[PDB]
Amino acid sequence: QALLRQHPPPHQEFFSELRECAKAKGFFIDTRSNKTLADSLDNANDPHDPIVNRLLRSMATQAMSNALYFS
RNA sequence: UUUUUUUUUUUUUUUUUUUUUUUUUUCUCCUCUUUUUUUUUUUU
Repeated sequence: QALLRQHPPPHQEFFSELRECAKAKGFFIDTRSNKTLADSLDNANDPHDPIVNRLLRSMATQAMSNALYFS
């Protein structure tokens, strides 16, 4: 008896096009664990432009799952 | 030195009654365009 709030893990297909655009300028990423997701993200810092990180994490933010309650 | 007579304003009053807003038409009718639909997160 309580009410908790989950974010069940994602699946590859919202990452697929992400990788596509990731596979266009340089960066290699992989999708196996939120640890290595966040690590292989936060390093990639394109030198001569600022938008890249925002934009990439924003397509990343178009990927994932939902947060809903359950007993 | 000029007398006498020729009516006038219809009579009547001491009759019963048990309903009810309105009211009566007008036909079938091509909604144009990046999408699957995004989604955690924190500050109200």
